[PDB]
Amino acid sequence: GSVQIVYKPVDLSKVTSKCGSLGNIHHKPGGGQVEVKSEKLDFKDRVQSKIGSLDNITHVPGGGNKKIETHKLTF
Amino acid sequence: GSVQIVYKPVDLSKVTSKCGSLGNIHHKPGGGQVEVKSEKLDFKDRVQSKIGSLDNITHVPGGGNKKIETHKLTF
Amino acid sequence: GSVQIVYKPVDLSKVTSKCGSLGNIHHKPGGGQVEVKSEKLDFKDRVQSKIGSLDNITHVPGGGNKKIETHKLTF
Amino acid sequence: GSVQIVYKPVDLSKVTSKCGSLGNIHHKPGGGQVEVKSEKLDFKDRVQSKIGSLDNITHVPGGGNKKIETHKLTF
Amino acid sequence: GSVQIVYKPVDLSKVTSKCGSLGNIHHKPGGGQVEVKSEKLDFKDRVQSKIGSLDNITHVPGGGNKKIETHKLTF
Amino acid sequence: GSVQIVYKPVDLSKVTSKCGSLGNIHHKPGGGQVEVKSEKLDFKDRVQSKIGSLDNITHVPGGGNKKIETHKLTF
Amino acid sequence: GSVQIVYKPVDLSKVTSKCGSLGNIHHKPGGGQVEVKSEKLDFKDRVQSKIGSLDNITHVPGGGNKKIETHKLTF
Amino acid sequence: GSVQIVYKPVDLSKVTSKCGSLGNIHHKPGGGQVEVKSEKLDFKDRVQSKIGSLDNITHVPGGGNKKIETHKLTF
Amino acid sequence: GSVQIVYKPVDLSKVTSKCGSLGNIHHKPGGGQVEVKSEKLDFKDRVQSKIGSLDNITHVPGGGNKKIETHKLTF
Amino acid sequence: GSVQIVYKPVDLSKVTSKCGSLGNIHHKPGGGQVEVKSEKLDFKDRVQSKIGSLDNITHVPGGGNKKIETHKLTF
Amino acid sequence: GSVQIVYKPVDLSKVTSKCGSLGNIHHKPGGGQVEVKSEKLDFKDRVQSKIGSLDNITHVPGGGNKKIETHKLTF
Amino acid sequence: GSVQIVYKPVDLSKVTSKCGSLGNIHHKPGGGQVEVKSEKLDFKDRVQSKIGSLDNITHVPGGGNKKIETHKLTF
Repeated sequence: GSVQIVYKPVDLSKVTSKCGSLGNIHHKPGGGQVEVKSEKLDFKDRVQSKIGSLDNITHVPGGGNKKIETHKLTF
Repeated sequence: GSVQIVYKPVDLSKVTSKCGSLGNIHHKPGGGQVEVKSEKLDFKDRVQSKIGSLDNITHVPGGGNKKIETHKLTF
Repeated sequence: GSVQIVYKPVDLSKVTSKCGSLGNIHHKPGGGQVEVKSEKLDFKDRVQSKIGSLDNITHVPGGGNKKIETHKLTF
Repeated sequence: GSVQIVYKPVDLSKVTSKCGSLGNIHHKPGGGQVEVKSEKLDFKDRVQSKIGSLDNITHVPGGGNKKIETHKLTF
Repeated sequence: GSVQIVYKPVDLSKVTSKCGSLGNIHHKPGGGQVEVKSEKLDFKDRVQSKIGSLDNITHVPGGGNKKIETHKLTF
Repeated sequence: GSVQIVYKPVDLSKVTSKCGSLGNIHHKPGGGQVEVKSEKLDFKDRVQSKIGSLDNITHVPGGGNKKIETHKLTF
Repeated sequence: GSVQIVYKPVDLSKVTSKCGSLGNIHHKPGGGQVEVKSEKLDFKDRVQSKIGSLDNITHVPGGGNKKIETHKLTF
Repeated sequence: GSVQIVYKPVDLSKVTSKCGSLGNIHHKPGGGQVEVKSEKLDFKDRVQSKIGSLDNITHVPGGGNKKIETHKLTF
Repeated sequence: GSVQIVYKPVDLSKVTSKCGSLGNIHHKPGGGQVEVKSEKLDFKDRVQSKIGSLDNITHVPGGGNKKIETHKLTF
Repeated sequence: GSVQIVYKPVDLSKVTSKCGSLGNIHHKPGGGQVEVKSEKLDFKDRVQSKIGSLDNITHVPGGGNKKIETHKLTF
Repeated sequence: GSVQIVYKPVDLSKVTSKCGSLGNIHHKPGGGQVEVKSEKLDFKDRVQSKIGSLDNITHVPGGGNKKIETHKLTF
Repeated sequence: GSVQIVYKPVDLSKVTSKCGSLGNIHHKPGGGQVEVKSEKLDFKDRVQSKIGSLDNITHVPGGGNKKIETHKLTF
């Protein structure tokens, strides 16, 4: 028989932020030492890997708002 | 027989933040030391891995609001 | 029989941010030492890998808002 | 009248060490964080000072034997 | 009247060391962070000072034996 | 009256070392971060000062034996 | 609803002085001595300050009458 | 509704002085001595300051007869 | 909505002074000594300062009558 | 009859002082006030006079030894 | 009859001082005030006079030793 | 009869001073005020006079030693 599919997501949305001031932010890691030694590693699909990282991150987005959507239809 | 599917999510929404001031934030890890040694690792699908990480993070978004949605239809 | 598919996402959305001032941000790593030694690595598909990283990152986007969408229809 | 002083230490002495191997010694300081805050330093005689030092020492003498002697005569 | 002094120390002494091997010695400082804050420094006699040092030392003498002697006569 | 001084130290003394091999010695400082802040310095007599040093030393003498003597006679 | 404010202060007043003579006034300060010692001054807001002053004042107004008035209305 | 503000201060006032003579006024400071010692001064906002003054002053107004009035209305 | 504001200060005021004579005023400072000593003078906003002044002043205004008024309306 | 007078005083004397060091002296008079009121000052023979003085004296002689003698003969 | 006078005073005398150092001496008068009032002065023989002085003296003689003598014979 | 007078004073005397160093002497009068008021000043013989002085004196003689003598004979 006849198959009728209607997919219509409707969105009216606002992700909003107001900040009078961002500042006077201090992040103070002292340099550093790292060592990695390896024989066999076997990564086969979508593998995300961090080994021996010594990461310092400072992230001050004035907004930093995120909107994420996934729309999927399968037949 | 005939199949009729209607998918219509309707969204009217606001994610909001108001701040007079963000500031005077201090973060103080001592530098650092890391060692990793490996023989055999076997990651086969979507594996997310951190080994021996020494990560310092400072994250001060003025907003930082998140809106996340998933819409999925399957036949 | 006849198959009719209608896919029509409708979106009116705003990711917005107002900041009066971004400033006086200090991030203070002093260099460093890194060593990596390897024999066999076997990365086969979509593998993302970081080994022995010593990353200092400073990121101050005036906005930094993100809107991400994925739309998929499969038959 | 007569004063006679005779002084005579006689020393036969041996300070000895034997070691088969001085090795596989690891000194791996994990970093550190130090802060000092002051009004005045006002150092007027024979002051020895360290302020905010973060000093690492590794000392592996193959012998490291010490012999110390003092002879003093006063009249 | 007569004063006679005889001062005659006699020394036979040996400071000795035997080592089969000095090695495989690692000194690997993980960095570090130091801060010092002051108004005045006012150093007026024989002051020895270190301010804010971050000093690494590796000292592996094959012998490193020490002999110290002092002889003093005062009249 | 007569003053007679006779001063005769006699020394046969040996500071001696054997090492079969010096080697495979690693000195690997992971950097570092130092800050010093002041208004005035006022150093007036015999002052020894180090400010903000970041000093790495490696010292591997094949002998490194020391013998020190002082002889003083005062009238 | 309707709001009516009527503010009507009425002032009929006299500040009066009669003097047969203002005079034969002697101010003869006998000199003086003042000493002040300090490390730092750190003035951050609205200070009215006098430090170590030795100030002589003679003030002889013939009338010197003072009238001070304030009228304030807020809505 | 209708807002009506009427502000009508009425002032008839006299500050009056009668003096038969202003005079024969002597101000004769016997000198003086002042000393001030400091290291740093850090004035950041609206400071009115006098340091180490030896200020003499004579003020003989014939009237000297001040009237001060504000009138403020705010909406 | 409908507003009215009416402001009508009516002032008939007089500062009056009668003096038979202004005179025979002597200001005779016997000198003086001032010393002021400092390292740094950081003045950052609206600062009024006097340092080490030896200031003599004389005033003999014939009237010196003062009338000060301020009229302020804000909406 | 015949008169014989012999006047022969003999003086052998020493006025001595030994000082290692003279110093660190402050004389800081706090000002002062004097008034003296008189009619007639008839001074007729050998008068030494001070009237209404305000005198300050500082006297630090390295020796300051005084020897005074008087020898008088009358017939 | 015959008059014989012998007047023969004999002096061998020493006024002595030894000083290692004179110094660091301070005199700081705080001004002062003096008034003197008289009708008549009538000084008739050998008068020494001071009237109304305000005198400051600093006197630091490296010796300042004094030897004073009078030798008088009258007939 | 015959008059024989012999006046023969014999003097061998020394005023001595030894100083290793003269220095660092400070004299700083803060002014002062003097007034003197008189009608008639009749001074008739050997008068020494000071009226209304305001004198500052600094005297640092390297020796400043004084030897004073008076020798008088009358018949």
